[PDB]
Amino acid sequence: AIKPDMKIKLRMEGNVNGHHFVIDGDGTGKPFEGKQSMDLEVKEGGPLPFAFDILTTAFNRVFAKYPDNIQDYFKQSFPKGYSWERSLTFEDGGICNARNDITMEGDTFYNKVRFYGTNFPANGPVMQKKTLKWEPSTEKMYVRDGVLTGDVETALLLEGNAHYRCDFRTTYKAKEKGVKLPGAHFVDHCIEILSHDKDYNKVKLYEHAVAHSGL
Repeated sequence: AIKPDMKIKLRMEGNVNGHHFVIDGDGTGKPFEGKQSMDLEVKEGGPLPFAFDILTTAFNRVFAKYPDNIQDYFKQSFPKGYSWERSLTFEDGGICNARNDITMEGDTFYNKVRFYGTNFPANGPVMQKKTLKWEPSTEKMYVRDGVLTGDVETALLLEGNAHYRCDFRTTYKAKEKGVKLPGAHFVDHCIEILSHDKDYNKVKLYEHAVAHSGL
């Protein structure tokens, strides 16, 4: 079902601290090499009054290099697809909930993304636009009551030699019953903004992800 080169189409709608926005994405990636890139454009609500970096992990673990010895739940979920739901808990009380329903039509993944954030302090680094990047991290995958779960403890680098910590928890669910759960494993990942315009209305994003067993 999955080709070595796949296209990505995306629409995100969301609200952070009351601020509504809509963002469209178009990109390409290489599922078996674990790489993807995309161009994002804010369509409504720009310029966004918060750090673009909080959104970027919401803009598909199909794009991850899986070795033969770990079951690849994401590639096995196609063609019908899968969905994920994520919580982002930041160290100052900011909270985000995000979801994506992912389908495949021909050579293109379609993404229906929703992103809601609240309780960010007005003086904090998200609403003041002080973030620089996400540090690379490792997602711990495991099964909790029959659902594939991924946990990450990571941080945003800020201006001023300071990190802003965030805990992620994602649950992942294939649309087809019967897709077998994997055993526990790790996914190393790195996400980067490659280019942007003045107020992050147009962003080029890249992500690289590799699954492994810790050795």
